[PDB]
Amino acid sequence: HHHHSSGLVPRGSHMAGTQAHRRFEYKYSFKGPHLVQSDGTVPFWAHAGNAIPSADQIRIAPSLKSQRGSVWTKTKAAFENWEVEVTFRVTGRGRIGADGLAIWYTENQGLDGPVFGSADMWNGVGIFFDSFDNDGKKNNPAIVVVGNNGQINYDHQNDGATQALASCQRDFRNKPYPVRAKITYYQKTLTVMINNGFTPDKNDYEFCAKVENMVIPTQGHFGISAATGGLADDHDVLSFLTFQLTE
Ligand SMILES: [Ca+2]
Ligand SMILES: [Ca+2]
Repeated sequence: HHHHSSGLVPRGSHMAGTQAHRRFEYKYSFKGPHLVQSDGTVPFWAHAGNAIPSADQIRIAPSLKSQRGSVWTKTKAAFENWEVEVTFRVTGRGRIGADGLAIWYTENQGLDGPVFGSADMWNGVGIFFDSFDNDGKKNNPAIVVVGNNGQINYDHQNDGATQALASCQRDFRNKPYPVRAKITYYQKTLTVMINNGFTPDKNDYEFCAKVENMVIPTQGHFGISAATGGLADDHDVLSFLTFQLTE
């Protein structure tokens, strides 16, 4: 509650459609155009690995083999209820690609590791956009919600199927328009909605998965990461927009 004050008039203008229940969290957000500052950094966010930010997007992991990249908020958020809207592209030659992209709310920053570019044994929630079918069950690309409390090693080989709280099968690769994921944590419920990028309409969201009465840490960083394997897609994020929800 209470409108954001630590912002310039150009940035106010820049984020106009976002400011105009829902309170825009400027300090936990990024977008183009001019996504990046004259010194190459994304204001309020740190990047690591192979991630390279530019004016229009952050290429988290480019289409080389065995790449890892991530981007994380510099500080933790402390929101009872929240909603992130993440806009991205996963592009590659051919109908099959690897490995995928992850959106995180975790207690620490997962700068580097083996889990879509970020740290294993995390404390909080990952939403995994897993493009490659490691278990051969012919059910990728898939979106899987994986909670963790610092104890679990992510089961890469089964596509996290044995550890997933919820999941849906959606092809988010090679789409005419950017793909969008909206992730909502509200009154103990985690919801994933996907805009699959067939349409110019940015609000054409379809239900994907839900976890009722989920627990997550009271404070955490938001993050996004990706990785490639033998096959390699470009994984690009165009914007990450955070909102704090009340009542
Ligand atoms: Ca996989
Ligand atoms: Ca699979």
